[PDB]
Amino acid sequence: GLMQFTLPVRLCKEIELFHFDIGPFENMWPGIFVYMVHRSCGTSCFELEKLCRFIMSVKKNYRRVPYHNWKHAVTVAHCMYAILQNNHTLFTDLERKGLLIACLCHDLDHRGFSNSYLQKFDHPLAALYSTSTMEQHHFSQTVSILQLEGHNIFSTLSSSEYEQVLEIIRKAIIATDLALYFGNRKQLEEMYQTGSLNLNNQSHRDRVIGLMMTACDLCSVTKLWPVTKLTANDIYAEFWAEGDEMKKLGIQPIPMMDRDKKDEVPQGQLGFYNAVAIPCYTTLTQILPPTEPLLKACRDNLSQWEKVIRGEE
Ligand SMILES: CN(C)C(=O)c1cnn(C)c1C(=O)Nc1ccn2cc(-c3cccc(F)c3)nc2n1
Ligand SMILES: [Mg+2]
Ligand SMILES: [Zn+2]
Repeated sequence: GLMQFTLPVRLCKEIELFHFDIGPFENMWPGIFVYMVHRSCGTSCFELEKLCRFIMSVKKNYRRVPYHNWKHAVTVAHCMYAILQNNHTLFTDLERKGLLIACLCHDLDHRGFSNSYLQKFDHPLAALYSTSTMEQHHFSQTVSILQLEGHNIFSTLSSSEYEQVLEIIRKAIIATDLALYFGNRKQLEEMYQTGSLNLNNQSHRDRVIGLMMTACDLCSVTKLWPVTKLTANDIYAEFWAEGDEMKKLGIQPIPMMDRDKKDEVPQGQLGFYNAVAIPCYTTLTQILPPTEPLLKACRDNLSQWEKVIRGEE
């Protein structure tokens, strides 16, 4: 009740900024998350003991992979916290409850492999879930952990509020399938440009929450350049391991997954910023103007990748 989390001064100030890095002290990440829920949602949103038990079982269900790990979960949750805190009045009580949880859970039990690799390998998950294979798994793992004894952080919601928050979580997690982002952003672009975008329309809110999820999930590209550049190393460590696994199935991998083509990374990121990242943060800033610092940081990083290509670093 009277028990607040507090962070050291530098973290207390910098955690409010979009470009905050959660740091290398793994043991501080649970407290950072609880801090964010308490300011985002309230000290009454969750029972502390259940929330702490939930966080620790979520952590145990992330694997020791280079990029899709517990540090990514907490990093994606912080980007959502910064969006929510910069857009105080736009979101419901249930949305603030659901979205930080959705971000912490969004890659539960990730193995470091794409949906395509699972399908090419003929993994059992690819027979259970024919599209958004890993994302349906992540939602399945979230419900599993919510059903463990002492882990129902939503216990005080009515039946219909509980059903609504699990549906916010399910859609938010499915929306992190990047295959779905291209069409979602295009529809949001048309709706904003023709002035049909309506935040009282639930299917429009679902789209805007979806785009928030892509924006949070890709948030490596919105950090300060030394963070962006070092995170890219972990991202490619996974891509290249998947490429090795493609070659063991007798399949030439795409260039981004082939370690033999490491020298073209700079030109690859450049393509990714122009095709995905810039469009994403551009359309998010049109809908939610106070997210502009994500777009500005993305543009700063694109210019750094252009500098790498020119041999200026
Ligand atoms: C930074 N960030 C978030 C990510 O990179 C990120 C996070 N998840 N996903 C899925 C991505 C993603 O799609 N990134 C990409 C996309 C296309 N690419 C093409 C190349 C490439 C091409 C030729 C040679 C070469 F070496 C690399 N590199 C790429 N990286
Ligand atoms: Mg994912
Ligand atoms: Zn993710």
